Amino acid sequence: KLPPGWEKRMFANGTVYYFNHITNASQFERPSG
Ligand SMILES: *[C@@H]1O[C@H](CO)[C@@H](O)[C@H](O)[C@H]1NC(C)=O
Repeated sequence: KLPPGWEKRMFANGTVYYFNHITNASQFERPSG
């Protein structure tokens, strides 16, 4: 779903997440993408 400033990333060991590039917070909460 994602609050303001959260956008998609991935861990090289194989896991997708969403990262707040305004604070550096990281969570698995997924939007349409
Ligand atoms: C990959 O490493 C990250 C950071 O420790 C962790 O959050 C993620 O769950 C890991 N995924 C796998 C499949 O190893």
